[PDB]
This record gives sequence, structure tokens and C-alpha cells, in this order.
Amino acid sequence: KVYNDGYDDDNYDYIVKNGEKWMDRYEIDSLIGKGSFGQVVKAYDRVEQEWVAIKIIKNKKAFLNQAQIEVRLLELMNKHDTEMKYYIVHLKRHFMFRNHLCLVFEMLSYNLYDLLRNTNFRGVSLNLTRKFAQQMCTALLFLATPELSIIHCDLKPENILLCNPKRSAIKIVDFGSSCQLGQRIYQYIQSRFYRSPEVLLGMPYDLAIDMWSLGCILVEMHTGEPLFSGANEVDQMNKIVEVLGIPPAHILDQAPKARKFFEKLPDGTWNLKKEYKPPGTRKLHNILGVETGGPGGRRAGESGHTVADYLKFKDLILRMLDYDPKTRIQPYYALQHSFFKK
Ligand SMILES: O=C(O)c1nc2ccc(I)cc2c2[nH]c3c(Cl)cccc3c12
Repeated sequence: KVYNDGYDDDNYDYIVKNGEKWMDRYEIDSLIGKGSFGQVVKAYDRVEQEWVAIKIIKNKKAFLNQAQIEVRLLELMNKHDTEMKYYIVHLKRHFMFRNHLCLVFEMLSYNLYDLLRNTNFRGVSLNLTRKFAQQMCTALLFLATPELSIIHCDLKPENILLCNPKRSAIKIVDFGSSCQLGQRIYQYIQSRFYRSPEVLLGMPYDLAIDMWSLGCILVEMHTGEPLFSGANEVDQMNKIVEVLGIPPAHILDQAPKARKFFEKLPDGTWNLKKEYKPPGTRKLHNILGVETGGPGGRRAGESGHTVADYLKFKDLILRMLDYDPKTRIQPYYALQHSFFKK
């Protein structure tokens, strides 16, 4: 009947009203996004004389506390990037309003999945993919600084926003599922398509999980389609194996969940448990179209898509997709890679 004295709906969300004034400061314009956490509204900040995005968290304890974690991490980050040069969304301030935690951010545009839809799921150019890659690796370098040691834990196209729909600048959003290296708590993390092998295998994890996700994202940005589109964990592992082969024995031998996906043979080697291409036969070389005109052959006869360019990109991606989190490429070295040698 009544939710939050009439201010909320039956989904724990604030009922947005165009033109409402809050706290003698914000005039709410319109709803511009929503998700599991709540809503995002465009509002005018009359004190600072600028448009802002306000993320209005659901009035529900689990969502509140998720956002409190997010606020703490954003405050830590923003504090160490006062010039806003490391591609993390800027939290301006926060407040509690009518039993909703509200996070005030800079305005941004839509996400990189919306950009892919805008390409009719045919992909962005290799040059634009490179610009996204360079910004993302720079962000991951900042998150790896020791005072931060932040693992985002949910990198996907939907959590990377354009600043402006006609430009390449991005910001990473949604630190609600994030953690710090000193303070890992979650066993179940990462959205499935972008989930690292160490997490699938129930093994220890660190900031390298975010690099795995980035490798997956960058291929998808150029092809238009997810690299590893599993329907469930077993399918996800099998799709990874089609491209990358059986994981190293030294890893599977230490993996609590190895036998969810694999079986250990009499000779000590590992094979898949019993519909899929044989291990390692779905070549990234062919998914990218390195020698055959890029994805779908559609980049044949276009500049900015040579065999040489594609071989650089393939090499970087394979380093991001190293099964071993100890040897998987780290942000500093990703930035030095020949793919970014203009
Ligand atoms: O702050 C975010 O996690 C955030 N998440 C969103 C989820 C779905 C949609 I649709 C939009 C989201 C979103 N949009 C944002 C804008 Cl426009 C500025 C600053 C942060 C965000 C943000």
C-alpha cells in the first residue's frame, strides 16, 4: 500500500518526479538510467551551477551497504586523482535523502554495450579499440597502486561509460562489488562472460582478474560479440578451453574446482570431462580475422586494419588471457606493448 511514506515504489526505488527540488540545492530533471542498485537521474546542482548525475540507491539495507562500500572506495580513489586523469568516475559528494543514499557524480553518456548496439553489433574500429584499451590499462595501473590495491571485480562493457557520445574518452563505474587486495572476502565474483579462470576454479585471486576481463572486453569491442558467452560455469570454462586449450597442469593440480570441468588421466595429464570444438582449435587468429579482413571480413579495404596491426592486437590479448595469474600481463607492461606504439 504505502512505501516510505509514499516516496517509494514496491521495488524499493524512489519515485522520481520531474522538477522536484531537493535540499534547497538540486532540481531533478529526468531519469537517465537504472539498474539493480536503484536509479540515475540528471539534476541541476544550483550551488555549483552545473549538471550532475545522482545515483539514487534503493531504500533497502543490502543495497545501501553495497553503496557505502562503493562510496568509501570512490573517496579513496578520487583523493589520489584530483586531476581526474586515470579514467575512474568522479564522486563529487553523497548524502542521505528520504531514506535513500545518493551519490552525486559528474554527468556521463551511455556504456560501451550501448556503443556496440550503435554499431549494429559489428564492432568498433581497431583504432577506437586501441584508445579504449590504453585508457583501461591506465585505470588498472592506478587501481594497482599500493594505497589502493583495488580489484574492480565486475569489469564488462556495461560498466565502462563514454564521457561524450561522439568522443573516445571513458570512465569506469560501479565499484559496489569491488574489494582491496588486503581484504578479499568474496568467493563468487565477476560477471560470467568476463570471469577469470582462477575464479571459475575456486583458486586465490588478485588484481589480475581484472586484466582477464579486459582482454575479453577488448575482443568484444572489435568483433561486436562476447568472446566467451557461457550459459553456466561449465559452458563458460568449455568456451574458454575451445580458444585457449586445457589449462596448465600445475594450476589444475592446485584448483579446488578442477573436477567440476576436468579429469586427471593415468599419465598425470588433464582432459575435459564429457558439442565443443577440440581444445585450442577455435583460434583467436580467426575470431579476429587477422589475415582475412578482420571480423566478418568487414575490415578488408579499410585503413587502420593491416595484418601487422592485427598481429600486435592478438599478441596483447593473448597476454591478457594467460591462464597463469602470475605471468598474465600487468598494466605497466600492457601500456609499453607495441600495440600502443603509434
Ligand atoms: O554509477 C554507476 O554504477 C552507474 N551505473 C549505471 C548502471 C546503469 C545505467 I543505464 C547507468 C549507470 C550509471 N550512469 C552514470 C552516469 Cl550517467 C554518471 C555517473 C555514474 C553512472 C552510472
